[PDB]
Amino acid sequence: DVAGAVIDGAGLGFDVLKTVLEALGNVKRKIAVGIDNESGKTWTAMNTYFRSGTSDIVLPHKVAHGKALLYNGQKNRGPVATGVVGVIAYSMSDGNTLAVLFSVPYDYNWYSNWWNVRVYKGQKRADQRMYEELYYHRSPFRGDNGWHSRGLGYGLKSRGFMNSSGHAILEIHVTKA
Ligand SMILES: CCCCCC(=O)OC[C@H](COP(=O)(O)OCC[N+](C)(C)C)OC(=O)CCCCC
Ligand SMILES: CCCCCC(=O)OC[C@H](COP(=O)(O)OCC[N+](C)(C)C)OC(=O)CCCCC
Ligand SMILES: CCCCCC(=O)OC[C@H](COP(=O)(O)OCC[N+](C)(C)C)OC(=O)CCCCC
Ligand SMILES: CCCCCC(=O)OC[C@H](COP(=O)(O)OCC[N+](C)(C)C)OC(=O)CCCCC
Ligand SMILES: CCCCCC(=O)OC[C@H](COP(=O)(O)OCC[N+](C)(C)C)OC(=O)CCCCC
Ligand SMILES: C[N+](C)(C)CCOP(=O)(O)O
Ligand SMILES: C[N+](C)(C)CCOP(=O)(O)O
Repeated sequence: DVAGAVIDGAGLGFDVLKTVLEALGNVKRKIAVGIDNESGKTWTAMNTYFRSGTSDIVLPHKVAHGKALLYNGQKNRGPVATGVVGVIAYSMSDGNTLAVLFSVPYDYNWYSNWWNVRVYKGQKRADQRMYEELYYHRSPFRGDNGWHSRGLGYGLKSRGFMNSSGHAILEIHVTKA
């Protein structure tokens, strides 16, 4: 149950993500991400685009149906007042891209936690424009300590949870609609 591994999908829960979050170190802003693939498709990691922050974890490369991936990120390790903000992109085996936004800001006087999950047509690496789409234009969810669900199209739906603090957990399930 470490960042960079896959686990059985039915084992994903808050306690796994707490474990990942604590293993990372006590840095001011950090995130543990788990995504359960119950999509019927095999996922292959492309990349993570960091608008803010970094990770030392390799995205789990192959995520079969029935598996969840574990991942983490953290703020820049230097003295800069920035958070951990980015997009994960996986290529799904029927030809499209699963994109996951996380935003864990440095300053909660001006910003809040957000996430999003969307399917893009074709095979699309995460980048600044994708980040701007998911953050500004494609109706992200609040990291509000509540669950949110939405249809993705493509025969898929998502349900996920993000907490509100700078030590963030993000749990997402992708299932067949
Ligand atoms: C584009 C490089 C120039 C520096 C701006 C930048 O990267 O954002 C830095 C900072 C860090 O943002 P961060 O906490 O990492 O992420 C939350 C903000 N978003 C999600 C928009 C990036 O956010 C700000 O713009 C500070 C200005 C405060 C105006 C109220
Ligand atoms: C385009 C930059 C200025 C307006 C952007 C914006 O939507 O501000 C978000 C602000 C709230 O930003 P938020 O992260 O909730 O709070 C900033 C933190 N405070 C409230 C302490 C300033 O408005 C709302 O209350 C509802 C918006 C939610 C969906 C668009
Ligand atoms: C009513 C369903 C919207 C989501 C499911 C879907 O059919 O997604 C297809 C596509 C997946 O996104 P993408 O691959 O980026 O294609 C839409 C953008 N264009 C038309 C430029 C290629 O999104 C759309 O065409 C409309 C939603 C995008 C507007 C926010
Ligand atoms: C008087 C300039 C105020 C700048 C607004 C700000 O605080 O940051 C918003 C933006 C948020 O970054 P991002 O979410 O990446 O969106 C960048 C591109 N836009 C704004 C078009 C979506 O960061 C910037 O690129 C402005 C940097 C000006 C620094 C002198
Ligand atoms: C006076 C109301 C507008 C400014 C305050 C606000 O709405 O919170 C906006 C924003 C929080 O914006 P953002 O994270 O872009 O919006 C959250 C909603 N989403 C995630 C959908 C974009 O923080 C800022 O950059 C303030 C800059 C002051 C210039 C007057
Ligand atoms: C951009 N960087 C990651 C190389 C340096 C720090 O940038 P930021 O964290 O101040 O945006
Ligand atoms: C508030 N904002 C200017 C940073 C977001 C709007 O930018 P844009 O994505 O419409 O170019």
